[PDB]
Amino acid sequence: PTEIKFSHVVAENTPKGQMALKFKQLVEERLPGEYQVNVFPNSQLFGDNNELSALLLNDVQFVAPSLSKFERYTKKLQLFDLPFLFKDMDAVNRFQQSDAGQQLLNSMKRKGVVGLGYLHNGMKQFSASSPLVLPEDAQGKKFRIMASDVLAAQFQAVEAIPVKKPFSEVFTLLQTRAIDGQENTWSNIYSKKFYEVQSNITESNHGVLDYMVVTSNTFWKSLPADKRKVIKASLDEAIAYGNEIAAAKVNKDKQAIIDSKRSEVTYLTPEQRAAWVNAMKPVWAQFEDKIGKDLIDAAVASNE
Repeated sequence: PTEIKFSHVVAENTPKGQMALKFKQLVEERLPGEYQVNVFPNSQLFGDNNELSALLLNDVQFVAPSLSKFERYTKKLQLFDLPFLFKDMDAVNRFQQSDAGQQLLNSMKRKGVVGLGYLHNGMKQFSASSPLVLPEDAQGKKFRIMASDVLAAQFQAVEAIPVKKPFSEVFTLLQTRAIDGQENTWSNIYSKKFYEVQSNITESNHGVLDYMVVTSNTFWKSLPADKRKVIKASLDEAIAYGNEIAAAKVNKDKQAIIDSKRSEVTYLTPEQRAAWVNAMKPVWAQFEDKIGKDLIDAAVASNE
């Protein structure tokens, strides 16, 4: 069988981990002996910094980076990093499924990247080794971020110190106290055991962590049209499965973290949330011209 590689950076028992395995299952059921999908979780094949290059060089055929990790290829996907842009995952999905959202799947074609679909994880929560209740609480604290200029600006807006590091490095940076805090979904916090070395988590819902599943023009064009259709169908179904898992993990992994008693979860009052919102609004102005105001207006409208 022709080998198709799918690489990613998360644990297996996560939305993206399960999406990738379901994709393998379906392709191999439908094209037995013709295509084999080998899945490489946990940055075993490629990590954050080199996966898109690998994709375009055809050393891997599918990857699904966070929407945050595409600045080299487009300035538009930075949209998804804007703090407090989407109220919740229902708004995210409405935006992604709309014409404005769907067009972004093609935003990188001129550099070789083909967008195949969105895949959910969830809303991001702040964590640290100390409480994060008001923006002032973040002052002077070092936070790991995904490699995103918008996320750097988010933390600079509250006088914190952002450091861009690949996902594979976060556990050790927290364990050694080389960083104070981070931001992520309950699924990543739980599956990577970040909560074991973060005494405090705030249910801030301050941004979205979702993915775009992508391939290269080279690989996608190389497939016969009939096989491409079967592979695309399998991917789409695997995405639906992954999204179901993402929605379940939000509740289940939050609960598991609380049950562990390792981390105190703080819930914000309306006045506290408003303070964070107000603090993180220089950020939108800084990036609106590059992202596109009309595109931001579309995303804002998904909250209605």
